[PDB]
Amino acid sequence: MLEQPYLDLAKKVLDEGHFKPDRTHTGTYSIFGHQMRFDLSKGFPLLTTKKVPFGLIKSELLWFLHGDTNIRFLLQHRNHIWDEWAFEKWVKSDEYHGPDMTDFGHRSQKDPEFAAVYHEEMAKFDDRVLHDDAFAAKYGDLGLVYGSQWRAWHTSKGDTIDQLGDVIEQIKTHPYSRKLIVSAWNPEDVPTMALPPCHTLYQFYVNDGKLSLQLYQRSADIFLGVPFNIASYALLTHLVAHECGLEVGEFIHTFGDAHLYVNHLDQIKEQLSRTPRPAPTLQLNPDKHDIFDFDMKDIKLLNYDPYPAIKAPVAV
Amino acid sequence: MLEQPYLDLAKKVLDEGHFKPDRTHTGTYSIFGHQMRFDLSKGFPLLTTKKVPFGLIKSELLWFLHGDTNIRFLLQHRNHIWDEWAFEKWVKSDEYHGPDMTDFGHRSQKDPEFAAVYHEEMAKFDDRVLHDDAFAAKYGDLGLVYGSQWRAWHTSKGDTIDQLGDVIEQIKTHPYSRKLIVSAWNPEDVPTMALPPCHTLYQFYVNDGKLSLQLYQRSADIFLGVPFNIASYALLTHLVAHECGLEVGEFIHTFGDAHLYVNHLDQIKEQLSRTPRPAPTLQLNPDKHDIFDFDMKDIKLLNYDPYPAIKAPVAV
Repeated sequence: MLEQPYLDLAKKVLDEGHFKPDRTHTGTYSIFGHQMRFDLSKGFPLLTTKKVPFGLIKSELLWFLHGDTNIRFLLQHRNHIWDEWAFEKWVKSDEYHGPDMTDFGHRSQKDPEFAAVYHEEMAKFDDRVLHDDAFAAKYGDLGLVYGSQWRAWHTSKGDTIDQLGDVIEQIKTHPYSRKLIVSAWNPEDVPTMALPPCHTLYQFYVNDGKLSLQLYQRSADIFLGVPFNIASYALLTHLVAHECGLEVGEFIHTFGDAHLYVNHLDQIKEQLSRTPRPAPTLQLNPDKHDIFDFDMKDIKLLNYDPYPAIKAPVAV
Repeated sequence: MLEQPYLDLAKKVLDEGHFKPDRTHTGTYSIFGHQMRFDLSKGFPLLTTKKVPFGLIKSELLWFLHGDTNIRFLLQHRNHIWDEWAFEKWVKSDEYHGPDMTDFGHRSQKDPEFAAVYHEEMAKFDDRVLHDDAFAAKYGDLGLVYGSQWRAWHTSKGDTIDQLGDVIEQIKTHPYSRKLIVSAWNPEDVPTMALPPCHTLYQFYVNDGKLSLQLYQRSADIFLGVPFNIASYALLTHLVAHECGLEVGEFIHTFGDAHLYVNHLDQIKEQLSRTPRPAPTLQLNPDKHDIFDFDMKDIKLLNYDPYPAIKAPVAV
């Protein structure tokens, strides 16, 4: 089955993982250096042994493809994955006067009535960005995040580079280039970013009228993140192949520090009892090829029939 | 045996390689996405089934560690690996008046008396850089090459970043960082560089008082380059571990487009008939730890006993 490499990664970390100190409290078992590939001709690698919400990844990747960096687009899609990063910077403003918060989430793990009030403040935040323009502009924009990295790399000479746009054109004119890379890792920016890119850089490859892509990930949460991570870069592949009137091939996922938090052990043991079901199939609007001008309904997932979702504390 | 992964890579490319068009004339058999690791506690991975000149890699890596980008240091060490890159730019000067050359090497493959005269011009070049200061300065400096990438990344704000210096300090203060990366791939610079870095970026990892490093290589010549590539990043590991008073672990070598030119088939078939010998051992000056102020004699290779070198046309 298509998703086995994931199940194999989970097993592997559970046996060969060494205990490691995490910037959290919740320890991890980790490994370093690992590679797993997914023959995309055999189906779309969306975990079947666990329910993973495509809509969220579908919207986030369009957020990326649009060169977008503002939370409004995601909130305008019920995607709250990036809410904490932007919110954070907001509760660190003079405009902010309400109840204090010091590194929440973690501080919401030992959940008191506080977390609920925090829920009202996120509510109050999101809505602000959602209906007021100027607000959305100062706290809604995250800036140096994947959307700007991929398509708005900032030069020293003041301009802005469209890595992804250039490489897609490159694939089209010189499909046999070993220089088809787009990095999200900017040295000048990495030292002061709350979250330096987990997905450091990727490479395309045209084998036989077939596109393939390898992703190099510096850190990874086996349980929580990888399931999303796989679908995201397998989808990118599909979109680039689409625009490039090219067939699809293989998706290689390379890792630096792949880890599984201790507080996810029972959760991953269980998801491992399940046997995989046949994997879903993707569809992209045939009458549309500009993956940048792409919209939500142009991407359709078929036959996704997964086992229930596993509830686990979000990495701590 | 320690070097088997290499022999396995060679076999693999020879069976699973697909024919591909190369920016040359000499076609290649390639593969995409591959990982091989070398337990450095088991010996230094310098190919034994083929004689590979350590001195050259030893000097080149110090050239890198010194933040150096001038050919003089290498010529001052009989290292002529970077000679064509700098020479090239020289025969494209108004100061240059001698015999014409249009993409030599290749143009020297169909070798006429010309190649010999070309030999006299390289001679004439090298010596210029070797004894005259101002010359060395305009054509001897290559600029955007590994030495400046690793330790002199140029910001938009006009300054310069020492990636390697910062990460070594980082390893020392926070050895469990998943952010221990040094990239050599600068988007702003990649589109006009004759040779964008083949070694795109690397990551360190402290497991158990043990340093490990993974290298992500976008393109690779199985026969010619990888043998050098392995020793270089296995040595870096040893040097960083050294300064960091840390033990050594594993060296992972990840590849994007690993290929073997057609004109190396008989050469690699043959090197494959040989069985590996016990691998050599490294030694670094104990009474010295500043891997940046390191000198040639501070690195000693022991018990290197290889089979003869295999003569093969340099990638075309």
